[PDB]
This record gives sequence, C-alpha cells and structure tokens, in this order.
Amino acid sequence: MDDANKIRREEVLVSMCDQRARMLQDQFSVSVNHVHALAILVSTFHYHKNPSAIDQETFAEYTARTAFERPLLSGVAYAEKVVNFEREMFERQHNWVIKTMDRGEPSPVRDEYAPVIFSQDSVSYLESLDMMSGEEDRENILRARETGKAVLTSPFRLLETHHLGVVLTFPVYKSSLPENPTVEERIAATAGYLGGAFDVESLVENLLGQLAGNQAIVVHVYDITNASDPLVMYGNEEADRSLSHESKLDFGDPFRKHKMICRYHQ
Amino acid sequence: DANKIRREEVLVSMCDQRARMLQDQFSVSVNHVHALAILVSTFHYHKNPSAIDQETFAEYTARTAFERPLLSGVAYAEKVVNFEREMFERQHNWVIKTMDRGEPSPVRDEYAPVIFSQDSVSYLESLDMMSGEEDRENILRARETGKAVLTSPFRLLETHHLGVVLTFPVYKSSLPENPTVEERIAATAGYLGGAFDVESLVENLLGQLAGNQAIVVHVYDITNASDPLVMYGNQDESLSHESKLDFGDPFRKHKMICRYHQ
Ligand SMILES: CC(C)=CCNc1ncnc2[nH]cnc12
Ligand SMILES: CC(C)=CCNc1ncnc2[nH]cnc12
Repeated sequence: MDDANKIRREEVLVSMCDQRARMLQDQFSVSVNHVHALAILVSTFHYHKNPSAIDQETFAEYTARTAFERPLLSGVAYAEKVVNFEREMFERQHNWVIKTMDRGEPSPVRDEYAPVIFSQDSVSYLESLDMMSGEEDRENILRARETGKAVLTSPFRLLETHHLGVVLTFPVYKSSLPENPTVEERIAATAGYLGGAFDVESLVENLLGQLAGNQAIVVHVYDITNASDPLVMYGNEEADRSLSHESKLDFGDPFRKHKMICRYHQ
Repeated sequence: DANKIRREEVLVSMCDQRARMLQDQFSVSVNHVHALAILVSTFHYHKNPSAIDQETFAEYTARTAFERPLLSGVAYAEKVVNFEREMFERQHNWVIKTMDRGEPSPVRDEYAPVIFSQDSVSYLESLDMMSGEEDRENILRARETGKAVLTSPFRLLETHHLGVVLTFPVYKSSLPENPTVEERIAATAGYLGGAFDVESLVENLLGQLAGNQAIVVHVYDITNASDPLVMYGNQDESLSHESKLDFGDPFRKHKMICRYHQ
C-alpha cells in the first residue's frame, strides 16, 4: 500500500527488467558473432579449400557440437545462391530438386533461388528448400547481400514449429568481391547465405522462466521499427496496468528497432 | 563526509565496470577458442583423410581474429609420443625444437609440437610446447580434466609480454563416454592454445577509459592466497575496492583491486 514501498516496488521492476533486457541483448550478440564465424567457416573450408571440406555430415557435426555457442538460435543452415540459368545443373549435381517452403513442392521458375545445402539437424527440414520462397527470408537475403552485414526479419511464425521468432541472415561472398565494394559488386559476388532461426517463443521463455522472480513479472518484447505499427516479438495477458518499465534492446541491425516492456502481474 | 561517500561510490562503480569488461572479453575469447578446439577435432580427426592444414588454419584464424579479443594468437600442438617422432618429423619435414633456444629437442617421452598456427604466432611452429614449464603443466591439466585451463602469469615468447596461456584438450574419437583420467590421457590428440597478452591488450582495454588517471588498477592471480601474483598493473605492495573476476578455470582464482592515487 505505502508510498515508500511503492518507490521500492518500481525500483525492483526497473532492475529486473533492465537485467532481463541486458541478458537478451548479450546472448543475441553472442549468437550473431558465432553465426559470423560459421559464414567465415563456409567461405574458408567449402569455397576456398580445393576440394571442399564441408559436406552435409560435416556441417551437421560441427554445428551440433557448437550449438552452445549460439544460445538464442534453434538451428543454422547455409543456402547457396543459384541463378535460373544454373538450376538444372545444380539439381543434377545434388540429385534433388529445389523446393518451395510453403509446400515442399518443386519450385516454379524464378530468376534466382537460395536452396539450403547444409543444415544443422535441428532444422534438417530446410534441406533443398528455396529460402527466397518465403517473404521474410527473401527480404532478409537481399538486405544481407546488399549491405554485407547480419540482418534480422520482423517477427513471424517459423517453419515446422510455427513458433514466433526472427531469422538472422549473413551473406557469404566469393573471393572475387572487390575491396570497398559497391552494392552491385556485392550482389555479383554473392555465394550464399548463412541463416539462423531465433526461436524467441521457446528460447526466450526458457531463458526468462529460469530466473528468480519470473512469476512476479510479465515481460513483452516488441519490434518497433515502424512506430505506428508495433509488432509483438515475445509475450502475451492480465498484468498491472498502473506501472510499467521500458528497457532498451539493441539486436544489432540498424534497420530494426526493439524494446522490452515489463509489468507486475499484480 | 558526503563527498567521501560519493568518492567511494565512484571507486566501486569504476572498478566493477572494468572488472565486468575484462571478465566478459575473457569469456568471449575462451568460448571462441573452444570452438577452434572443436573445429580441429571435427576437421583433422573425425574426417578421414584430414581436411585441415596450416594454410586453412591460418586463414580461418586470421579471419576470425576479431572473435578473440584478448588473444595475441592461437595455435594447435599435436601429441607425439617418442616412438612416433621419426615418422612425425619425416611427415612434416622438420624437427621438433625446444622453446628456449629453438634447438633440436633431446629425447623426451612425449612432445607437443605446434603444427598449426595463426600467423601472429608463426614462431611457435615446430616448437615443443611441453619444453616450457607453464605450457607443460597447462597441457597436462587440460588433457586430464577435459576442460579449458589457464597458466599463472608469465612472460610470453617473442614479445616478453606478461600474460597467461589458455589451453584446451582435443581428443580422438576413441575417447569413451564418462572417461577416467587414464582414458582421457590415452585418447588425447593434442592441445589448442591461446596466449592472453595481458600486458598489451588489457592495457589497451583499460588504459583508454575515462577516469584512468585517477585510479590505480591491479589484477592478481590469487590461486595461492599467501603468494598473490600480478597479472596486470605495477609491483607496489588505504581506500581500495576488490572487484570479482572469474576467468573460468576452477584451478585458478583472480581478483581486480582498484585504488585512488591520492
Ligand atoms: C538463409 C537461411 C538458411 C535462413 C534461415 N531461415 C529459417 N530457418 C529456420 N526456420 C525458418 N522458418 C522460416 N525461415 C526459417
Ligand atoms: C598448446 C599451445 C599451442 C600453447 C600456446 N602457448 C603460447 N602461445 C603463445 N605464446 C606463448 N609463449 C609461451 N607460451 C605460449
């Protein structure tokens, strides 16, 4: 009841919320950094090395053993850029046809595709799917290759699990990429895309649910890239309407903006 | 009186933040070194034939140097028992050398010659890492425990910078589940090591920070409470603050101490 006890109640909410936001941001940063390393791994060991040291079995083993390096990711995979002129060749060599993600059916003719050729076993269902056949993934692929940096999607429901999450995509370039490249040069030099699924729904719940005081607090995360159209990234709910705190979150993609809001159940 | 209280609060805040930064950067480096140990296992031992070589290791480690902020370099030393030495040297077209003089190694029961190296530590190639006592002890404890280990602070090769070495064991696929120490030794393939150059890279980390001229910072290895060893700072023997550090090796203990000059 007391006004003095209310000041401390807010102080505790601020502290709890700020700590959770720091944990989320730090663990995502750690995961992005290890995805960057995987992109370098594919470049060095698959493309640069003659012959390639990476087959599906090798990729699966390495990513399984390093899963702890990528705490907020449910799986990683590598999609190769295939232009239509090359598609029949690519399919004959791999002995499978490029499929659409919505039904796993053979892809119709498209100018280019991004079929998954290597996958962590946790996302084995991605193998042979054209990652340009989902709009969130397609937009991510384009912005990754044009900018040279890790990029994030808006929140959407992921394949197979239908869990609400975001996808992280990094470009992989050919050795022909010029120094100080233009966007056009980046596109021309694109080899493929290293993608990771941030399963926010399952993995952020797991992270938050183990923390002391979790039952006292309601935590929501929003994508606020468009101020007038906030999108739920994490969270549902009967909460305390009188008091809230907003904690800062920076997931590292300047194209996107996010925030965390905590309230008491009370 | 009020100003003395504020002075204490600033000291605690300054010291705690530096400790956090140092612990976090150490942690990130340790984790990325662990990934490299896994990479050598997967590519050099699990694949047959081996699908990693010096060229590839040098490229990958150069390109990922940013992932390992406090490390001057990383290298992989392979376990070689004496009966295998002749075959090993013929395969590599070099002789196993001592760390102190680069002379051909006398006969030893076993050796840990560096076979892969980041170019920043290229001078380690062919050196027997068991011919230096800090590295030797680290190698033994790494392989017997199955986990990352740290040395005491000591002066590193070439640069003479005061630092600590981080060593991870790499095992053969014959390693049993829930292995004994004896099983770990038998299954050892080699050792992935990284040099934490404290004298240079921690100075770079902490030295640039605002407020640095107002305080004295030390990091101590306090594994032996009665014989603390300087890891960072000067050799000097009221108002101090101790901030916690955990560098991840249960065998070792560390602390940061900060004081005002006046
Ligand atoms: C480029 C690449 C391999 C992206 C990874 N994308 C995805 N990874 C895993 N699940 C998903 N569901 C929808 N998109 C998903
Ligand atoms: C096992 C392994 C390769 C250890 C790395 N050890 C070291 N690495 C870099 N420089 C050093 N100077 C002395 N020991 C050093």
